[PDB]
Amino acid sequence: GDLTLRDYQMEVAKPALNGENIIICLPTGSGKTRVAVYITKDHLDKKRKASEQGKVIVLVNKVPLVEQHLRKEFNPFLKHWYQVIGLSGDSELKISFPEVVKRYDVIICTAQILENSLLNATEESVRLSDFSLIIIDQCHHTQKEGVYNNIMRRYLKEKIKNRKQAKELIPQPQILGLTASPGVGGARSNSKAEEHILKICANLDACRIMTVKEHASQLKNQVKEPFKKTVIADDKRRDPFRERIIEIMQDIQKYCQLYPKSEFGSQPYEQWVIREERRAAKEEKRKERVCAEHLKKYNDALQINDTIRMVDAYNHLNNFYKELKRRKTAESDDDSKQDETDEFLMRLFHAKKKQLKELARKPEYDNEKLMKLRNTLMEEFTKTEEPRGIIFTKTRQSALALYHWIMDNPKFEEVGIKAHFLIGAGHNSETKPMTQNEQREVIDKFRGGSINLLIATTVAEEGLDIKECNIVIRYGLVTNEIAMVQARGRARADESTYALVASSGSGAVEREDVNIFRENMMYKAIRRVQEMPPEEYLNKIQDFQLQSIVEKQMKAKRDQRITFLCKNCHKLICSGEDIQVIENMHHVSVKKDFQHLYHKRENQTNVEIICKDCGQVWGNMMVYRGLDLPCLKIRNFVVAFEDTKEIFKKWGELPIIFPD
RNA sequence: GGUACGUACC
RNA sequence: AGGUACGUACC
Ligand SMILES: Nc1ncnc2c1ncn2[C@@H]1O[C@H](COP(=O)(O)OP(=O)(O)O)[C@@H](O)[C@H]1O
Ligand SMILES: [Mg+2]
Ligand SMILES: [Zn+2]
Repeated sequence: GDLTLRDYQMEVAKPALNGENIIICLPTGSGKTRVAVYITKDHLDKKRKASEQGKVIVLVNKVPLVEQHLRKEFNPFLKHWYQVIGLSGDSELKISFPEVVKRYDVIICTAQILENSLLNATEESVRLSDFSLIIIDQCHHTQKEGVYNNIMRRYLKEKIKNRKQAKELIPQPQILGLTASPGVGGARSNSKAEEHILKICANLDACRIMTVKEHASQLKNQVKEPFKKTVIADDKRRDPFRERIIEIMQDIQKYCQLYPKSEFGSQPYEQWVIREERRAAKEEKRKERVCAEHLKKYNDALQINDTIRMVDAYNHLNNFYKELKRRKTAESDDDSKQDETDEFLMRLFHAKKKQLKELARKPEYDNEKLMKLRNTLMEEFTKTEEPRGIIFTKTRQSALALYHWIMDNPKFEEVGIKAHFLIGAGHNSETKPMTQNEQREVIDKFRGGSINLLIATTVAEEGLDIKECNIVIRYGLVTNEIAMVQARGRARADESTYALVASSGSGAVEREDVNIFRENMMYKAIRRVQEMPPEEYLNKIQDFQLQSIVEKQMKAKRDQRITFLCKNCHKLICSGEDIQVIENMHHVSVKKDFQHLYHKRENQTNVEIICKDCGQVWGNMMVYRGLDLPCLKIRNFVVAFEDTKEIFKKWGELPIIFPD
């Protein structure tokens, strides 16, 4: 096309075109990135005409956004005129970042790529003075100890150094924040809402926060807000699955004599039962910790029964005991593991297994939210010829299980729905992740039409370019005000709707209302900081900027501060001398006859390392320099000090540095 | 692995 | 403040 702005876009851009630092607040679908390109071209064109050094960096918080901002926005309008490049940690150039800065005029990258070069840690580096404009996308993250705020804390530091050089001149970049909502910072009052707006203004060094006002009617025509529903389920159904699981948990509690001060299937129970597992492992109480381990899995089944279907609660238990069968049973290619407690808990499950399995095949006692979800999907997918939608849910397991729920039900396939899950790429969950490539292909199929309905976690709410939806359902999920408006922003087709499906017992309905309340406070707070006089604004911004510098000085001073027993059976296994590190992350035992203390089972290599005497997971085997080496996960051991017994979730939590 | 942010519950 | 869990992300 040709690079022009709409009247509402020009109204918010104007201060940035005159060199002033600003935050631009534009809704989803408004074209915030197109404003960034117009400002980028305008900024550079002026620097050429004035015979000056022009250089722009566009910082993003996700890797796909580097590629996305190149194709859709920056390359089409700047590639023929200026040197443009996209860069991230995933892309492996054979060029140092300092050289990339020297050769290119527009740099789009993830923020940590800039921070890594500013910090150095390991070798003529980059400074913020090298850039004349810094654009921060999703600038509401310019907060607390996030990369955006560390970059901007360096900016504010050099700003104070520049005042000293006047008295005895290092140049400062222009700064442009881009967001839909700066948010409210979890405030429950208007004062704390306004404070949070001023903090974000202070962190980005904004002369003014900027919203569409004059051309507000035009903006309302461009983006249409969806219709709001709240579909509540009172849960007056009988729940024999809950009742029978509770009887099993009560049976297990009597055996070990561990009694809670909390309801079954609740979050305090989960905290209690995990705490009780940790204590029992430290105190060499195998009976107590094994029962607590099983009790947690039954507590998972209850809360699974609350959110998804009872077959998934059953399969959660059934797979756990299938995994126990594999580890505890003696196989070939080996060198009794079953206690009284192990046999007690196993027999208990097999006794109730018949009833639970067949009770789960009766859909009349299945979750009420599932039928509220069904009825919402059915009426909305028949409404339009070529529909599309997203179901937001909390857990990864619920995303997969809802996908199976839709697949094991041909009436959804009959009505035109073709579902697929969409989850995160991290490896800190008990459910397996989708890779960054698998995420990219599902969203490409979603826009193509091959996939019709995403069942997503918070992966789907911010940043990524997802096709306009006719429906977005928040299935029990209520997070913050920013995520709310972002979810509601995905619903921007003709006749689009936004629906909270939830139970009245969960309290998610009430938390949605507080986020609605907070969203209203945010617009009132933005209005007040804009109407604030310059003398009042500048004083308050300097206070926050000054105390933000002190905040990191405190956290800097905060951060400036044996044998291994098996957690289940307490057998002596390693000394502290035996452990060594590979790639400065994976810890490995190097005892000469370590092989005799563990067995191998399949589920850098998919082979578990389990205790010989009790079948407790210790970690996995790995190949490194052509040597089969045992990797020990710290979670599975009671570390014994000789001066006290403790358990750690990470190797970094130990006060011990290990060799190469 | 390391770190950050969000939510709920202590 | 810190802790537990879920979730997401970046290097
Ligand atoms: N001034 C403009 N003229 C023509 N097209 C525009 C203009 N501004 C934005 N667009 C188009 O609208 C789309 C903006 O959508 P999106 O990127 O979802 O906005 P946001 O990132 O603000 O949610 C882009 O694909 C762009 O081509
Ligand atoms: Mg955009
Ligand atoms: Zn053991």
